[PDB]
Amino acid sequence: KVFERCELARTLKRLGMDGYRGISLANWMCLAKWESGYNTRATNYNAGDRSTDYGIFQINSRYWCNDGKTPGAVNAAHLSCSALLQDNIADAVAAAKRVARDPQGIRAWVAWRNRCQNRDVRQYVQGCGV
Repeated sequence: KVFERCELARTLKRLGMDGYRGISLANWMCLAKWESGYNTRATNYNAGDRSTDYGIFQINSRYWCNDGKTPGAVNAAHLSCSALLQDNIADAVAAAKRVARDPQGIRAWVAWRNRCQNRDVRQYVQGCGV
């Protein structure tokens, strides 16, 4: 599923993402936008280390979800990576919260540093009623 901007903003608020571990809703929106374009079935294979990023938040198979084919893998979120390709984002949100629970926080996603950090991110949630 490809979410419309405001539709996603309201869904994330309802799922308790606004201000989670100090991360504003606008920051999660900025992340989803650059990671997947708000698409839940987006997948990205990293030929370099043989890992794959899954779903709306592009969660990596080496540490956060299990897909069986990633070398030297672990499963901190303890989820099947398949769960992160559903139209229902409940599981992807629970995984994203686990990632943010690590010391790096939102900085765990390099994309956030390149496209969101130290920028005006209000644009991602303006007009959405959140």
